[PDB]
Amino acid sequence: KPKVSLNPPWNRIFKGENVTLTCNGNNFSTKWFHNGSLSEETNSSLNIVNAKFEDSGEYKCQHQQVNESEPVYLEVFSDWLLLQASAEVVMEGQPLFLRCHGWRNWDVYKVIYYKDGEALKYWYENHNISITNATVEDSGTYYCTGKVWQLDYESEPLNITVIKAPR
Ligand SMILES: *[C@@H]1O[C@H](CO)[C@@H](O[C@@H]2O[C@H](CO)[C@@H](O[C@@H]3O[C@H](CO)[C@@H](O)[C@H](O)[C@@H]3O)[C@H](O)[C@H]2NC(C)=O)[C@H](O)[C@H]1NC(C)=O
Ligand SMILES: *[C@@H]1O[C@H](CO)[C@@H](O[C@@H]2O[C@H](CO)[C@@H](O[C@@H]3O[C@H](CO)[C@@H](O)[C@H](O)[C@@H]3O)[C@H](O)[C@H]2NC(C)=O)[C@H](O)[C@H]1NC(C)=O
Ligand SMILES: *[C@@H]1O[C@H](CO)[C@@H](O)[C@H](O)[C@H]1NC(C)=O
Repeated sequence: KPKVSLNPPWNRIFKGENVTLTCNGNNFSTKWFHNGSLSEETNSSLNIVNAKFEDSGEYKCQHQQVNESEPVYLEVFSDWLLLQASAEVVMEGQPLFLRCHGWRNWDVYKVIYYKDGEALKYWYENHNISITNATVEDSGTYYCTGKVWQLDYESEPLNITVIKAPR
């Protein structure tokens, strides 16, 4: 029962960005499955360079633990704004991180986050928001808006569900 982790953390990235996938920490060869297809990659870390839409999908890893890991889903976008989340499924009590990310890392200003239409009441800083103690109420669909260069943009919406800690 290994686990795929990403670095950076975001599973929603921009076309052309990089993301590294690592199979669990007890592993000191690895088997990777992209959309259920055995990869040619055998190291404990899978590197996705200059992300393609094709790289989107389900990724599972396999170590000498005779049991594949839970899947992880990657999605590549091309837009001016992209709402990134630490997780699309957060356990109650854990933190939830959101980031209104701009294409090419352009600076984003006047960042506003929305949850089910309503603009977030929580207090937050520019383009990086931290929700420390996730609650069932933090479930909802989110998206953000911000000013890039001289115009105002809006990211695609994302759905975030908060489940209970137990099993
Ligand atoms: C793995 O499976 C996923 C299905 O969840 C595949 O993702 C889909 O891939 C396409 C690109 O092939 C994504 O982009 C679309 O492509 C067209 C043509 O290039 C583009 O013009 C559209 O604007 C659109 O972006 C599509 O969004 C994507 N779906 C998701 C949910 O990410 C993926 O390609 C599969 N990879 C392999 C190697 O099988
Ligand atoms: C992200 O979450 C939202 C809401 O949680 C999803 O949109 C909602 O989708 C449901 C169906 O899954 C819509 O309800 C349906 O309405 C039709 C017509 O009245 C009815 O016949 C069906 O029985 C069902 O009740 C609902 O209106 C819609 N809400 C909104 C605000 O659009 C959305 O699909 C999710 N996105 C993804 C990618 O999962
Ligand atoms: C991704 O990594 C490669 C080197 O492995 C680098 O040349 C490229 O600039 C990186 N892409 C981004 C968007 O940083």
